[PDB]
Amino acid sequence: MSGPERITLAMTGASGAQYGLRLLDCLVQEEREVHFLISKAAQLVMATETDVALPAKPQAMQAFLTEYCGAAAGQIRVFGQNDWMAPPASGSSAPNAMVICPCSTGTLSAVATGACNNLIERAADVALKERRPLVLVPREAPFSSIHLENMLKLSNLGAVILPAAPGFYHQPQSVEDLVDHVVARILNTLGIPQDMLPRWGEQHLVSD
Amino acid sequence: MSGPERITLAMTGASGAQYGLRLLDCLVQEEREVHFLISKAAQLVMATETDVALPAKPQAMQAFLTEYCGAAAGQIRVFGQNDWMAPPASGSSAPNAMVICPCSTGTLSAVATGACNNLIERAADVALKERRPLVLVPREAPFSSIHLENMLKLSNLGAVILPAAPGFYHQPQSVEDLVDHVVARILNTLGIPQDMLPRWGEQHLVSD
Amino acid sequence: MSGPERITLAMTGASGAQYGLRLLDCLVQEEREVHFLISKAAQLVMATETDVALPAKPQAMQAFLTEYCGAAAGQIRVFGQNDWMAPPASGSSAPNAMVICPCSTGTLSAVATGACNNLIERAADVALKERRPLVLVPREAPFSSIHLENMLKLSNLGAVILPAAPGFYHQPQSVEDLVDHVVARILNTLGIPQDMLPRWGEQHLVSD
Amino acid sequence: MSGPERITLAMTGASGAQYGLRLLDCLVQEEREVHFLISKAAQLVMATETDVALPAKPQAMQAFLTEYCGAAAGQIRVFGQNDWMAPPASGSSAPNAMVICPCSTGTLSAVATGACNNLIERAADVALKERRPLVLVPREAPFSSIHLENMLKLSNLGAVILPAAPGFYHQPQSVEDLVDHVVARILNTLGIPQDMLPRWGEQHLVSD
Amino acid sequence: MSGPERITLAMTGASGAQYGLRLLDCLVQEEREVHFLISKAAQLVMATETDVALPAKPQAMQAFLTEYCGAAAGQIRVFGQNDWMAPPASGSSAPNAMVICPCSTGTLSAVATGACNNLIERAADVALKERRPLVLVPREAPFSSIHLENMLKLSNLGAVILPAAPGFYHQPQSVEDLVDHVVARILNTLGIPQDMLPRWGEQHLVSD
Amino acid sequence: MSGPERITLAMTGASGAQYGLRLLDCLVQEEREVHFLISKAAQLVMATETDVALPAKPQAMQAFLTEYCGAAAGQIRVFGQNDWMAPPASGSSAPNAMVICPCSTGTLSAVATGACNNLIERAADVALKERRPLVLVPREAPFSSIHLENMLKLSNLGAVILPAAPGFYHQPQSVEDLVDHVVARILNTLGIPQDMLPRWGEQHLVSD
Amino acid sequence: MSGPERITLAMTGASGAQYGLRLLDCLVQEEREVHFLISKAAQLVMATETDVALPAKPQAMQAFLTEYCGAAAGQIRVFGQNDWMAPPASGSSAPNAMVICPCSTGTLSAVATGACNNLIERAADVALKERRPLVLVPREAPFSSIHLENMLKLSNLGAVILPAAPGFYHQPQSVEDLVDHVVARILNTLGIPQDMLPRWGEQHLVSD
Amino acid sequence: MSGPERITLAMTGASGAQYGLRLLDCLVQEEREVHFLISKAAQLVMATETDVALPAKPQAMQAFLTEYCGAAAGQIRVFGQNDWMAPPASGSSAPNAMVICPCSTGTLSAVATGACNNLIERAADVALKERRPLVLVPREAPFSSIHLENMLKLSNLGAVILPAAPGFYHQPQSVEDLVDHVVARILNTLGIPQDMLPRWGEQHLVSD
Ligand SMILES: Cc1cc2c(cc1C)N(C[C@H](O)[C@H](O)[C@H](O)COP(=O)(O)O)c1[nH]c(=O)[nH]c(=O)c1N2
Ligand SMILES: Cc1cc2c(cc1C)N(C[C@H](O)[C@H](O)[C@H](O)COP(=O)(O)O)c1[nH]c(=O)[nH]c(=O)c1N2
Ligand SMILES: Cc1cc2c(cc1C)N(C[C@H](O)[C@H](O)[C@H](O)COP(=O)(O)O)c1[nH]c(=O)[nH]c(=O)c1N2
Ligand SMILES: Cc1cc2c(cc1C)N(C[C@H](O)[C@H](O)[C@H](O)COP(=O)(O)O)c1[nH]c(=O)[nH]c(=O)c1N2
Ligand SMILES: Cc1cc2c(cc1C)N(C[C@H](O)[C@H](O)[C@H](O)COP(=O)(O)O)c1[nH]c(=O)[nH]c(=O)c1N2
Ligand SMILES: Cc1cc2c(cc1C)N(C[C@H](O)[C@H](O)[C@H](O)COP(=O)(O)O)c1[nH]c(=O)[nH]c(=O)c1N2
Ligand SMILES: Cc1cc2c(cc1C)N(C[C@H](O)[C@H](O)[C@H](O)COP(=O)(O)O)c1[nH]c(=O)[nH]c(=O)c1N2
Ligand SMILES: Cc1cc2c(cc1C)N(C[C@H](O)[C@H](O)[C@H](O)COP(=O)(O)O)c1[nH]c(=O)[nH]c(=O)c1N2
Ligand SMILES: CC(C)=CCOP(=O)(O)O
Ligand SMILES: CC(C)=CCOP(=O)(O)O
Ligand SMILES: CC(C)=CCOP(=O)(O)O
Ligand SMILES: CC(C)=CCOP(=O)(O)O
Ligand SMILES: CC(C)=CCOP(=O)(O)O
Ligand SMILES: CC(C)=CCOP(=O)(O)O
Ligand SMILES: CC(C)=CCOP(=O)(O)O
Ligand SMILES: CC(C)=CCOP(=O)(O)O
Ligand code: NA
Ligand code: NA
Ligand code: NA
Ligand code: NA
Ligand code: NA
Ligand code: NA
Ligand code: NA
Ligand code: NA
Repeated sequence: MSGPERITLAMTGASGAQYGLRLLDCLVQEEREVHFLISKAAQLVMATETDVALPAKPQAMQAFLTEYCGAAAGQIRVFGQNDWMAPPASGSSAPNAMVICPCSTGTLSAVATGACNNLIERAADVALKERRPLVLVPREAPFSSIHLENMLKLSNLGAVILPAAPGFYHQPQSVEDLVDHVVARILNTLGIPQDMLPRWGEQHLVSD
Repeated sequence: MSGPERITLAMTGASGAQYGLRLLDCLVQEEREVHFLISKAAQLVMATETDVALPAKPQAMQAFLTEYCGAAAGQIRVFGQNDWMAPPASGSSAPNAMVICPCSTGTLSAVATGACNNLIERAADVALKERRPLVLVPREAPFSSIHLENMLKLSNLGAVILPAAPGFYHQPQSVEDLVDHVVARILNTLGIPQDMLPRWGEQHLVSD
Repeated sequence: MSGPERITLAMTGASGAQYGLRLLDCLVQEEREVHFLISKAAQLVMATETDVALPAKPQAMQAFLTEYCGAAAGQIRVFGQNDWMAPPASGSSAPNAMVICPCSTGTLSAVATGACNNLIERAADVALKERRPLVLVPREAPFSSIHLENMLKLSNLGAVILPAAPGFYHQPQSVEDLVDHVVARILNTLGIPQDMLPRWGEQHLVSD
Repeated sequence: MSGPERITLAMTGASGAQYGLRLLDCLVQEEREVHFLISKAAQLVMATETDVALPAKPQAMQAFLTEYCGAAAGQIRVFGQNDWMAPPASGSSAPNAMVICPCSTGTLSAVATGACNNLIERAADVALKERRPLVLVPREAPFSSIHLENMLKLSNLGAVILPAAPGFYHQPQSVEDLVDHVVARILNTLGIPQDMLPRWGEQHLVSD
Repeated sequence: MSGPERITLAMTGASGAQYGLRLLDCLVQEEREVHFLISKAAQLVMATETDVALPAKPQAMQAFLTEYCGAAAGQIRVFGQNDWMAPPASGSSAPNAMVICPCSTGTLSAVATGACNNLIERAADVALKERRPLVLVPREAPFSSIHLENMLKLSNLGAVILPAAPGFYHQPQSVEDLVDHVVARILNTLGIPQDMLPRWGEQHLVSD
Repeated sequence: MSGPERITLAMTGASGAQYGLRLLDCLVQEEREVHFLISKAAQLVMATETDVALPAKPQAMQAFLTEYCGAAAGQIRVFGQNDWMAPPASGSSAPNAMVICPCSTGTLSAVATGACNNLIERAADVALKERRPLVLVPREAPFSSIHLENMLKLSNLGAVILPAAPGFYHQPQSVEDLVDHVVARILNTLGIPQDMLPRWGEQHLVSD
Repeated sequence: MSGPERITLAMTGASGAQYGLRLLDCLVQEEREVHFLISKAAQLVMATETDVALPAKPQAMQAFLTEYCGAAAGQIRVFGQNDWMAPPASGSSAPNAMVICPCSTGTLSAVATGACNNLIERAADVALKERRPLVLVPREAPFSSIHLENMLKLSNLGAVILPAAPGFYHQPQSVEDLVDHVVARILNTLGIPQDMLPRWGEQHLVSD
Repeated sequence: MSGPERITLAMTGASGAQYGLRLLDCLVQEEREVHFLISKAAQLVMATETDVALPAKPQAMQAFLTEYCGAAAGQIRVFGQNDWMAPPASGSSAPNAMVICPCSTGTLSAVATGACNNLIERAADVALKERRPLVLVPREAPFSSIHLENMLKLSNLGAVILPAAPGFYHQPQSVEDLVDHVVARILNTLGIPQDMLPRWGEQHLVSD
């Protein structure tokens, strides 16, 4: 297969819970193993913004997401916010790509400064020190200089700063079309197949 | 009235032509004078992404946008890309707020480095030196370190970097709802009334 | 009225005494209260460059400038260079805008580094810490890297660096026309009405 | 195959047109797809420095280079300098490696600052934000501090700064031998096979 | 003779066309060879601000300036904005001093960042890399932090940042006296004789 | 196979000769080709800290290490400290990964500043310019700010700074267990199989 | 006595619990007063890596460590993670030296940025502002640029960054010998007597 | 004569020995005194890349180069790599210009950091502190960020970074033509006459 076998998908408390759920669904349909992390604020966002009734505790959350996505048993692992026995907490784990989608400005700050106050932040710290893929999907507006300095520091170190800023150049007709544009960019960045966003200009052989 | 009487609205060639058109429409309905600038690439974006048939030359473009928006005669001024006789080209003009919506990464770069190769770039140079409002609405993903350094430099100088990253926390039901979220943020930043985005928590008096 | 009720006008020992005297005259005619400070070197410049016979001591200087400008009694206050009992020396004073016109490279340096060796330098230190308007009008050529670093530091902090560099785009016919161009820019920056410099392009509705 | 299937080859107006033509020829013989971009100044350089009579417009240029290189139909695509419908203009395109050979100091500057004034500059902006290979082949002497700061910024971000500085350690006998040394370095950097430059010390098992 | 035999004089689109014309006239009267460059915006400034009817195309412009200045045949060369065959485009040319008078903020930016979009910008790039004299005469007010950072970068590299800020310490009686003050500073910087500005204090042997 | 076919293993004069010898042994058992470099100080460390009687000259050293490791003929190449004919001295060599284990603070400094005083330092210079893997294993305590700045500069450029700081989270029972922890991290970083350090949490499917 | 009478010993959640326990034991045997702090993650590390059954709550933990170390009554104080009434929380306390052993990357980050989220982080903030000794013993590999920047910032301010990187130059025969090497370095840094690590070269009077 | 009477020419171990030999020959034919320094690695390069049989020790090397170049007795001085009695080692010597051609990345590093490990490095240290001409001719590809930072630091201090990157704009027909292009640039930088590279555009009086 193309791209990573395992993806750590962390959802944090920015608006845009739909991006993370749709990414999760695509990862599952591409038969990838997903190590799923979600912050307490992201649980509140998901309740506010969607009709998904996500259970609170990891074992029930795992059963629920497995059913919601049509995943195979064991395909989605869920790890709690202080579970240092989970693979993402150590660089001696098997390699994963990591995506924080959406990424709050507070989680952006923790990753940029190296805070390790929960398993999402430790997992990102591990991705950076092991030079494993790390994609952050910030959703905020305006971006202040504090946000921008934190994004710049991480981008300089090879993290991919992929804002939740959908493009309109395929004439979107629904909210779902805009969500899929951003999710397709994430999948493209990871090297994972996707058929929601065509390859720009692939059939264009010479200028008019 | 609250907020600026005059707004220089520049559209450049990032995806998201719908944001600039909807902003223009709101500015007109709030009875503001709009100095409208559009780049050659933005004209191509508008043709690709919308069904608006915008005429090419300033005088016809002015007549068209006046009709499209229901504007009063003279409310929308259109200035061409080398018209140094227009108000935005000089700091001795009457004060305007300026918005570049959407803002391409190339126009972001020109503004951050002080290039003055067309009237949009000179207008932003003037806003910064006169300390008049300047709002940039970048639409790009990922943001590279070059983008981020350019945004950081301008934000440090007081420009507002407002990415086209809509929020979902009022349960959007259409593309138009997401466009209106971003446009409402711009209007809020300018100090101009808007009724598309409620005031978060205004009725919340104490925690549960 | 528009703009500040009170302006601290400091003259320091750069060439261009005529700019400060003409600014003083305009401020008086707009019925503003002026807290007037002048350095010992600026007194020598004024004697060299003009026919104004400015008395040396504050009380006589106050009487003289009141007559020279046609000011109301008490409209121009004059404070000596170590008078820490004057309003500009403390941030607990009533708010003023401040202009140093002209600004020597030596006073530019003191303001940029926070030296507080006389009341002009302390007044600027107070403007910066209170976030009250501060406009510097440097007159020097060439500008060395030391000058430029000092100007950059202050501009980054929100001071307005307005060099004594008049524009020619209204066909000046006299020295006085060039002096008035710079003074009009200062008044525009302060938000004070002026009729010497028209609003560029105000009557220009569309490009040719 | 080893290395990228598609290469965006941009020629800009530095001396050394022979490097870009020889690279193009090698890429074609390795059966790679080439998206060919050339600046207006580079067309003047190619006329000055070589006997290649390159047609001006993209469709004729494509036919000419196809014949000149012995390429298969469709193997060389040519895109004009404002053709935003071409794959290199968008990060949603299929992935290419990109080489700017030769790279003028002016194109180096545009890439380092994020200017996007033509399709070569936008293509490089896209390579950087997508973290796709970008190789710059500057040809200039001396290198000023402005050149060097621009090269350093891009190298820090992962672009390969490969100056047109041939090596002599295989006893070159012709201009073509020196051109081939630089082209072999570019091919090595891309991961594409080449037999012009041997693998240094491959047969050396222990020190004398 | 003292000072450079050849001067590249570039005029760009800042206010102050009179400074460049008066400099040109002085250079001619000192029997210097002048390589004259003028931007399209500077042509518009010259029409706005002066009664000089400068022809548009280089050959007619050369004939006109030769007559206007009383120059010898061949003393003033005029080169168009993309003429890479002119001496200033290459560091292998015979050495010139270069002055950009006046210097727009946009040309200041291009020189500071190394953009090479026309022959004025390439000529300055060449002056810096060859360590040949480069004098910039910016005319703008206020100077923003973007302007100031660009001036500081170039001054640190040895360019002379000489703002169009005339001095008043010889009691100017006309616009022409102020223009001559700035032109005399430029000539002094180049090492070229001038008799418009006396040598300050040359007859002062001891303090009073 | 997974990971690099060839590894340049340089040992320098920090304490921890056992790490480099154990790494060499693992590389040999994974059937990798090893280009072995050792500094004069590292030879003294190996004599002090181990019972390995390493011969001084490259040909005898090669024979000895081949026997000590059970390597195939030609699998371990040894190159002397000024042998510029060896593959690591040139970027035109076949690609290797490089590890400096252990890495003295003096070799760390040389690599960070680009000193090229022996073949280890040149080899690292080549790895960085070719963007080939470079892993440094510093052993020092305390780390001063000079050490830390040198490590930071190289890590920013993509070198892996992997201190000889073993972990205890698998209950080590011997010196050899701690040495193997660090060697396993190096092998993991290179992408080479190892069975000394389990994959953390690989069997952990959900939180307790 | 030599060295500090009181040491704040904080253990945080890096691997290497044995270093902190052995340091505690040495401090007790040198009759020092120890203010003992341990994070919740460090309690989990100690359970994983050792057979020490450390009670959870401070009063029981104090009784246990007193017995485990053979300490005098009151010699070991234990303070909980939000006990702002403990001496380390205020710079008006009696002076202590402080050691964080081991130091997680997350606690390193908090100290470098000034976060004060628990008593360990506040205690370090106090040590830095009072210029009292602060020693950090990080255990991590690789060190990322985020780790390295945080270590560099603190080392520049006078904190001692002492990685858990034991030396082998006295022929260690057990895990305990390597642990004692690091603990001896810490004691040496504090100025406290130790007999585990000899004074290098103390008997060496002249070179061979 | 024009340009320096004495030139310190140092050859170091980059590829491009032919540039240094051809420069030496030109300097001799312009009747300049040459203080010739060559590193041990450069001697190996010269043997690899040329048929020049350069003797090893300074006195024989001096006799050989005198014959090879047709120099006058005493015109070429040769100084060994630790000869601190030679003029280049002290700033109290008579002034020379200095050229390092070719310049290895290792010698570039030493000069940028101030290492003074041999007479070439001390000579460059002296040139910089005395503000005497220093020209470095690096030959390397790619240039890494370490190379680029070292070149930038020195260029900022006034050293001329002149890469061995020949131009093709006079239609070179041989290796020797390309070598002569670079040597002519060096001679131009020093102010020494040369007739290998014409003065670009010297006969071009106006644009077509
Ligand atoms: C409905 C809703 C929507 C948002 C938020 C909150 C809620 C409840 N918050 C604030 C964010 O959740 C808060 O700063 C948390 O501290 C983030 O914690 P984590 O980073 O998820 O641990 C938030 N934060 C942010 O950076 N971007 C956003 O778009 C939003 N939007
Ligand atoms: C349909 C379409 C869509 C986009 C673009 C182009 C086109 C045709 N371009 C590229 C952009 O237009 C190009 O870099 C221009 O050079 C921008 O010029 P202006 O800044 O508008 O003068 C573009 N650029 C960018 O920064 N963000 C974007 O989202 C897009 N999207
Ligand atoms: C007639 C005349 C003209 C000038 C000056 C002096 C005199 C006597 N000085 C020098 C300046 O006065 C001197 O550096 C003082 O130290 C400035 O002191 P204050 O900053 O006014 O206290 C001066 N300084 C400067 O920065 N720009 C200028 O244009 C001039 N011109
Ligand atoms: C024959 C010839 C040779 C050269 C050039 C020109 C010409 C006509 N130019 C100048 C360069 O073309 C100019 O600055 C253009 O503006 C570059 O534009 P592009 O970057 O190609 O769009 C040039 N520029 C540069 O950076 N390095 C070089 O070696 C040369 N050599
Ligand atoms: C009459 C008039 C006066 C001015 C200008 C314009 C016109 C028409 N412009 C704007 C300037 O010409 C514009 O930014 C151009 O893009 C500059 O292009 P060049 O740098 O000359 O290629 C201008 N720009 C500037 O930096 N300083 C100035 O004083 C002025 N004044
Ligand atoms: C037994 C023994 C142990 C050590 C050392 C030496 C010896 C003899 N040295 C010092 C180091 O060898 C010295 O600074 C050399 O200059 C390093 O040279 P290389 O970098 O190997 O060429 C040393 N240096 C260092 O950075 N870390 C260390 O742990 C040690 N330990
Ligand atoms: C067994 C074991 C081993 C380790 C860890 C955990 C566990 C359970 N953690 C992760 C660390 O505990 C986590 O990031 C905590 O957030 C650290 O919190 P404190 O800094 O102690 O509050 C960890 N962290 C680190 O920086 N270095 C390390 O060596 C280890 N090793
Ligand atoms: C044939 C040949 C060719 C080259 C080299 C070597 C040899 C033998 N070396 C490596 C260089 O000589 C080495 O790093 C020395 O340490 C340089 O020492 P000096 O700076 O001359 O003392 C080398 N180094 C470099 O920076 N650029 C180059 O082009 C080459 N080419
Ligand atoms: C949870 C755990 C074993 C963390 C240690 O991981 P690593 O050695 O710091 O990569
Ligand atoms: C178009 C024009 C008059 C530009 C000059 O404006 P400003 O004095 O630079 O603010
Ligand atoms: C002259 C005086 C009372 C200075 C103190 O003012 P502030 O409190 O420092 O703003
Ligand atoms: C030409 C085009 C569709 C540009 C937009 O690309 P991207 O989403 O900015 O990578
Ligand atoms: C127009 C031209 C020949 C440019 C090349 O000049 P240079 O070698 O870059 O100084
Ligand atoms: C030993 C040698 C041929 C060094 C030159 O290598 P490279 O071209 O600098 O990568
Ligand atoms: C817990 C406490 C009294 C903290 C205040 O201490 P300090 O004055 O900030 O050193
Ligand atoms: C070899 C020698 C006398 C070096 C001292 O020179 P300088 O005084 O440091 O310029
Ligand atoms: Na923490
Ligand atoms: Na411009
Ligand atoms: Na003082
Ligand atoms: Na642009
Ligand atoms: Na350009
Ligand atoms: Na060296
Ligand atoms: Na806190
Ligand atoms: Na030395």
